[PDB]
Amino acid sequence: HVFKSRLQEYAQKYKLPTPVYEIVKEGPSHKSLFQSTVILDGVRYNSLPGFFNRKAAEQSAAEVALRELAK
RNA sequence: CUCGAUAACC
RNA sequence: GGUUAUCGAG
Repeated sequence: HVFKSRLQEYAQKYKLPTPVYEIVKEGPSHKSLFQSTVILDGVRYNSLPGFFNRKAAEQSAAEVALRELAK
């Protein structure tokens, strides 16, 4: 519920462009499923897939992003 | 608010 | 033509 921003903030602290998000929507329009990939510093990071709304997609990808940034 | 579905029933 | 309910989206 808070990664999307931690990263946005990383973008500031390092001048970098604001995170581009990418939604893979797929399934019955009601049982829609989402996967996401952030592309910060033109670098792709994949969310764990099958989220039920867009945001939980983005968050998974942000939460992932930051996982590799601590490194 | 609008648009995209699905189940159900008359 | 409806209706009740249920979900996602800008």
